[PDB]
Amino acid sequence: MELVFDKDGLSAYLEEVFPQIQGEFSIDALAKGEITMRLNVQERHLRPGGTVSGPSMFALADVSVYALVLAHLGREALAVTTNASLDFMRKPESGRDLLGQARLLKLGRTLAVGDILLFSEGMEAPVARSTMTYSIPP
Amino acid sequence: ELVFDKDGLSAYLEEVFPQIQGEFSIDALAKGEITMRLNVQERHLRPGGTVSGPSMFALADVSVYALVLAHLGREALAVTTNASLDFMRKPESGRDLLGQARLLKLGRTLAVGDILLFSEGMEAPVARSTMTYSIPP
Amino acid sequence: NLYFQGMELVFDKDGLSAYLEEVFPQIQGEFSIDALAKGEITMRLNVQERHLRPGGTVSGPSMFALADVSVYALVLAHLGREALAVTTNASLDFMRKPESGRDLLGQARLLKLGRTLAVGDILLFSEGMEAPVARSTMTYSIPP
Amino acid sequence: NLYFQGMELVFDKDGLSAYLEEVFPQIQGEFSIDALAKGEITMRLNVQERHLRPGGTVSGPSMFALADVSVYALVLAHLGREALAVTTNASLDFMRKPESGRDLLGQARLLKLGRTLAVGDILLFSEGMEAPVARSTMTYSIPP
Repeated sequence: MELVFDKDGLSAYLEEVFPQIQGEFSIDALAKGEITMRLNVQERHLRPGGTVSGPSMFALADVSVYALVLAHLGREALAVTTNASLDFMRKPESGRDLLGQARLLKLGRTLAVGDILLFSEGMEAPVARSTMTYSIPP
Repeated sequence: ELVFDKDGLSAYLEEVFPQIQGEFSIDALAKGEITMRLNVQERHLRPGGTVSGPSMFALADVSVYALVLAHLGREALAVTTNASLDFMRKPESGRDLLGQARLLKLGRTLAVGDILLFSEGMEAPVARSTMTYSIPP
Repeated sequence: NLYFQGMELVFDKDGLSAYLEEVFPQIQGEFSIDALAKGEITMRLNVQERHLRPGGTVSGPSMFALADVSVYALVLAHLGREALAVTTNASLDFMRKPESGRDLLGQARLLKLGRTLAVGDILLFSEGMEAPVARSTMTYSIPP
Repeated sequence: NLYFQGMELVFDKDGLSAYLEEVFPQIQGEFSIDALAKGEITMRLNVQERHLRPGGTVSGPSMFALADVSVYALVLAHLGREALAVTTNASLDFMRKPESGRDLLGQARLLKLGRTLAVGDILLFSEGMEAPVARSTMTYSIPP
């Protein structure tokens, strides 16, 4: 499993793939089995003293592992979320970006599985973890 | 025993979630079951669009959270600790999503509920989910 | 009460009981089918076969075992002999301590039976106690 | 070197082994601790103790067994004797078949040790095989 995409290309293709969510998600780092996606909490426009929601944390987890699955499979690969689990461990720090450190554990003929830790930037103890499973059609 | 009624609960959710807005409404509330609707008009999706994974997540979470509040009242500050979602079928574009949630445990410190998500009109569920929340003192 | 595509059984209860003891000789004595319907199965774990000390209760691995055998059996009830469902995911929530000295019942339902993936869920009960001790979701890969 | 609040161990490796064999007499011969650190444990499942048939591999409930005793052992390593961690949720993803005739290793890490809840995750390998056979998350309730 070597990448068929670089950080810049994949960021471009993601904006093409899902243009609805423009300026919410950005790649900090990309590597053969690892990605760090960033959720820009300025885009959320929460009231002061507010924190990223459960759904936005889901979104971050889902986009990170999906980006990584695409990273290897390419533009053709039509991968689909089949399962998602999320454990919510610590309240995120208000006003801080959320970072998703995602690794790919399986990329098989029919099924990919990645997991992910989520951090409020600056805080080293993770706010959440998640596993995401996808199916890969023909 | 429930401490909220459908409108009491619907009201308290608008209060607590003004972000929710016109997104979620309660079709039915009973002692251990709730049917919550995700009003897909409020999504303002492209034609041929379907409720996203995060939105299904949100429906599952609010449904079980509502049912927890339905029994515990304002007092309980219940917090989501675990969520899982299985995505089984593609929702039918243009329909509301319905969430049939049942509370399986309402403990001193932990609540568990699961949920079947349906595209309105389609009988086979599109997703299912379990949600666990911890209850402070 | 629930609809899914692929509801038809190709086994009856006794033919399924027989096929499970064939494919799994270890299950004979521990797991038996109480009921089988198009959407649903009730499987029994015979608590005596576990030879637990008095006051002792069924383990998490054993509950896992019950939850997984139940949904697997329902998938096979629909797909037949030449179908090789492989477990890909399992989740389990433990809600109450099983009642010591009683069989454990798993009431599974099949929520999906697709081309490549089968999904089902299950509530575990100490027989005769109405509050479920546990709940689970099992998912299986169906290959060619 | 992942960070979490409450990293200090109150047991050392041999000490924790003693305590686990004491509190789980059935575990003796099956599970052993290869390594303990503040944030991680390696537990071994002794494949010989399963007396598996030819070319047969470790069952899912045994893999659940390893994942639960690994994370539970690591939580005990921090909270000590007087603490009663009680499993509340478990998830497992099965990714590859184990290698037949090799022990199974669970490399667990602790992600949270709170007032009421503890969370850890684990990767399962056939020993000497780089690709992990299974991943799991375990959550435990801590009473007062």
